[PDB]
Amino acid sequence: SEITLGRYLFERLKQVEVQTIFGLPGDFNLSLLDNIYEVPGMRWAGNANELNAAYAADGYARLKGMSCIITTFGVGELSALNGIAGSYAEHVGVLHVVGVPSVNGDFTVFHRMSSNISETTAMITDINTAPAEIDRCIRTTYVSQRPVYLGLPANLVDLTVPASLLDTPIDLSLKPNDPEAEEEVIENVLQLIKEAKNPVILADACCSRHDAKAETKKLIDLTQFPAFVTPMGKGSIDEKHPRFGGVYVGTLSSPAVKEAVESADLVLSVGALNIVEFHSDYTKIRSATFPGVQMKFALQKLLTKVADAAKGYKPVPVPSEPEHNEAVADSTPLKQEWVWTQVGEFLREGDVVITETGTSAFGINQTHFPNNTYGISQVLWGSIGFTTGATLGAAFAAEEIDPKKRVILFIGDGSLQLTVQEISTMIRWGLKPYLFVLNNDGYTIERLIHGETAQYNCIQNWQHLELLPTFGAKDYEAVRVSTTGEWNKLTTDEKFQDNTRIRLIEVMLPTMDAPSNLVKQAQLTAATNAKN
Amino acid sequence: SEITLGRYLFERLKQVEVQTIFGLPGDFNLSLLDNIYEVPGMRWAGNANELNAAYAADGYARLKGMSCIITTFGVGELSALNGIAGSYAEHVGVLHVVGVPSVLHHTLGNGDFTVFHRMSSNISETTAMITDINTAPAEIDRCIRTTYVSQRPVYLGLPANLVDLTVPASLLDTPIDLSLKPNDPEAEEEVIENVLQLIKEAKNPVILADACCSRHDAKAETKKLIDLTQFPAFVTPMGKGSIDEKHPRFGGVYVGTLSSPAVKEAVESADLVLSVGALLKTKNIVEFHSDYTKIRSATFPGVQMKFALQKLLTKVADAAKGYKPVPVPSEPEHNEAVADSTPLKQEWVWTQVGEFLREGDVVITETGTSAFGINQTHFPNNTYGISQVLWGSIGFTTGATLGAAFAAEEIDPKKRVILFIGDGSLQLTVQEISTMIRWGLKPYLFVLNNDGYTIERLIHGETAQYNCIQNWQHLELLPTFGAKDYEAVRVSTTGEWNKLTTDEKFQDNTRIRLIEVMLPTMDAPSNLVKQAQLTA
Ligand SMILES: Cc1ncc(C[n+]2csc(CCOP(=O)(O)OP(=O)(O)O)c2C)c(N)n1
Ligand SMILES: Cc1ncc(C[n+]2csc(CCOP(=O)(O)OP(=O)(O)O)c2C)c(N)n1
Ligand SMILES: [Mg+2]
Ligand SMILES: [Mg+2]
Repeated sequence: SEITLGRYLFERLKQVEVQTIFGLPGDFNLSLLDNIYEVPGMRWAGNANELNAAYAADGYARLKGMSCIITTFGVGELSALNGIAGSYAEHVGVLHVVGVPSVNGDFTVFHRMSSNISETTAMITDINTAPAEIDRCIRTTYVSQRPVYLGLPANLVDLTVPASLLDTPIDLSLKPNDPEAEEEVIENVLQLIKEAKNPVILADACCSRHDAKAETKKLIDLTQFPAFVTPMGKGSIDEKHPRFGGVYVGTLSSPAVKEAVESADLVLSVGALNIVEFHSDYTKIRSATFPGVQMKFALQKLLTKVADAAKGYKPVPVPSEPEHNEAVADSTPLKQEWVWTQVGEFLREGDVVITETGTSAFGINQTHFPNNTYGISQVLWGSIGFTTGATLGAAFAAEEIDPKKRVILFIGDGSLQLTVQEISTMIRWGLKPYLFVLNNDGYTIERLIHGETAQYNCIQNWQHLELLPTFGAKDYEAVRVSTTGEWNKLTTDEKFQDNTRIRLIEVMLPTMDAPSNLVKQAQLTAATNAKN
Repeated sequence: SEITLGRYLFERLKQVEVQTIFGLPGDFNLSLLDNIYEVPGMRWAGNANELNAAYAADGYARLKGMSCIITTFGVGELSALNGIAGSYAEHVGVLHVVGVPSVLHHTLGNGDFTVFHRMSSNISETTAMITDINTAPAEIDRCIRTTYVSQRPVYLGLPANLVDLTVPASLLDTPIDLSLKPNDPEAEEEVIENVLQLIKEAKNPVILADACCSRHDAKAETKKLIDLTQFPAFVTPMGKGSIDEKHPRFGGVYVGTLSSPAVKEAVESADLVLSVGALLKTKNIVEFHSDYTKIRSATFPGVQMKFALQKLLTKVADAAKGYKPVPVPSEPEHNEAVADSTPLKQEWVWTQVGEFLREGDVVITETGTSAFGINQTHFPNNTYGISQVLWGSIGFTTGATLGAAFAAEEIDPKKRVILFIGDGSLQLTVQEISTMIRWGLKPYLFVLNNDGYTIERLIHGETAQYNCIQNWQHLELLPTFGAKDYEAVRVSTTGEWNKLTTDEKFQDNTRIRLIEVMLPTMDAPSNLVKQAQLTA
């Protein structure tokens, strides 16, 4: 019993819970894409461009575990590179499959360019090794949580392989740690906890996706050591935990936090990216690296002895934050510093919260999350326009995990323009995210760094409210809000709290308005001779 | 008396007739960017994304000789790269300047801060990473010359800590040398002698004007060769506009096996092909390239077409002395009149466009049905075609239109920029309409609404999902992007098309316009349709 190599790839992806395939059709992938619709429960998103398709891929993978984007030779694959690169930077497992031609010259140039931002690459040439090659690409995507480049010649896709190949699972397991090296780490780490009187735990972004979110809460529960998140790790620790201290942003952490960490005699850095760092692939203790000793197992073994070594530690108190705003008049103009606190009131368990590079990125580090809130903020790579695509991907994946689950984007009016057309494919699929667009008449974060009045921080002014209908939506909500009362009236409306249709909320804000600790930040950077 | 290195760059670009700077700000190009407003007659376009900026740089450079796009380290430059690659493939001169960090974010987490430089190196004529103030001016000059003269993208990395260090303003008083080194005499003479020999012995010579005809400054030469020989003269789809189509010896477009039967036969029956501005039946092909000439398998590298043609022209008439001119093919240039209710079909429309165009028009056509349809449209003289046939990146024309319009504005405001784009292609880059609106640019945007990717439907999966698109309201694009002064209309019929395109108000570029051209989903130019049906 015989299937196409095409069908084999999608059946493989299906087995790793990848239901939606991103990308755009072209000459060298059309035959491959047919196979999607021979595997039940699979779909082609039909993206509005390849850059957006890769951002969506990224989004999808963050929620689902990995993703797949298919493009065409040259024109397709090159359009996606900034997306791929961001996935590489932030450790998101995205399989990039390029349909290529049959098997200035140099048909390999694009393959070499993607090698730079890929964990591994394959150019399938051989119908007989192709199944193992696909399998190795998927494993590597999943386990390494980095993009993988798979070139698939258009003449091999509809060549057939034994269906019973699908009956051996792909091995998604980590290879264990060298016990001796691992025992060394544990030994040392345990010594450091025995000495220290005031350790903190720092959760970085890797908690969620590498499943050490569960190990991280147990370390907290067993130590009662205070626990903070980086902007990227925000959501990794449920924020209603007594020992949650808040978001460590370094120089920009609210004062309590800033010193709270800095005052610590031992830092246990988890998912990181007298200090101990647990990374997915290795760990480091003070200066000494320890390659191969993986956080999953390392941390597992640590939990079994952590109580013992922390016997004596007296739980240090932790930063509270002004959970709620004050009442003010209904006519009060919206300000960023009011909005990110108020956004707390609106979030629920199970929400996916996505914040664009800009004010939104800083803003959300001031918002209280309920438990089981999945944060997405691309603080390392920092490519504006990311979040539009990422919203689509996340909304697909959240659809397949749990329909209840709400997708909430905060995007600047600037950032929206780069990737605006991907709203289209949200609509075509009847996805129902909350698109909060921060209209501050341009690039306010840059206005905050250089050229308050420079023309390159000005943007063409769009009619946000008409985006949805223009892109062909027949069942939607678009609304503008400028005041406290307008915000409250919309967001405490129970109708509105139900992810019942795609919504665009245009949030009218001053041009120079910003979260207070971005504000001060540049009050500090513009008065200083510290420079680049 | 000193200027910043940043100012130096924009002053050098002004000297080479680059007035409009493409890109997006960020991170490490901000204080470079300020310098633009310090040079009179310069502007920052303010593109809606880096991909579209690159395509725009491409469009601009095609009209103005060369262009400049500025992006930011990592996020900016990787976004542009598909545009950069098309410019490299189609031999368009874009200088890509990337504001880079001083010599920890938008980083791949790895160590390699040169990684993006290396990726761009594969699609650049040359690169410079600038680190030394002392050679900074000369490096910039070399980058500019290289872009202009090789007509291919150049990568120029500009650390932030150098852009506001000063250099002597007097450096600008030495022009950048943009002339070609004269040919090798020995080589050029062997070329000439040979071409002349072939031309003597040819019974059915033909001239083929490919893509590099206009762009490498050879349109006049090519026309003088037609004039002095009277050989039949055909264009490639890429070359179209290279030869003014009112010339009696103009026989049409050679689209190989998708030609008209007369054109196919007229070209393939030739015993000598004089090909001009190729970027690469019978053996006797002479290729005149920018950089080299090729006669059969024989290559003469560094024998440039500009000068080599100029020499050929001084003897060619003697060689062609005993030529007897063959009558050339022509497409009927007019549709037979029909009822005003006749719904629009591609075959009718590509001929009709013919009745609309006028001298000085820039015609831009997107990959898909338009690129193929445009090949049956008769052009007026001095019509500049843009059709990215080799690289074939859909969406391109949305940026390229912006870029062309800027360049057109700067050359002659009366000049019309006319885009045929598919509904499909428009989605990839729709937003750059915003940038046109911003600058009060006034292209015609013909959007062919055939309800998806028709060229794909024709080749594979007629009704497949991946050939379907979300249906947009094309008439609301303009007001949604903030247009205050514009026109937007839908045409479904011949009468409707005639009504709009013969209208006094329509025929001057007094504002930006969107024409939604409603076409059946499986409708295409007959060449293409006699292909799907034939090679099912
Ligand atoms: C692809 C890309 N281009 C440019 C930048 C540089 N950049 C960083 S923030 C920003 C402006 C964001 O504007 P907006 O989204 O309107 O946010 P605001 O600060 O106004 O809320 C830009 C242009 C980037 N990070 N990525
Ligand atoms: C960047 C890029 N993506 C995808 C492709 C593959 N491709 C070529 S033509 C086409 C569809 C064109 O459809 P449309 O613009 O609506 O033109 P039509 O044929 O319908 O006139 C696609 C997807 C490509 N060449 N470049
Ligand atoms: Mg903004
Ligand atoms: Mg179409």
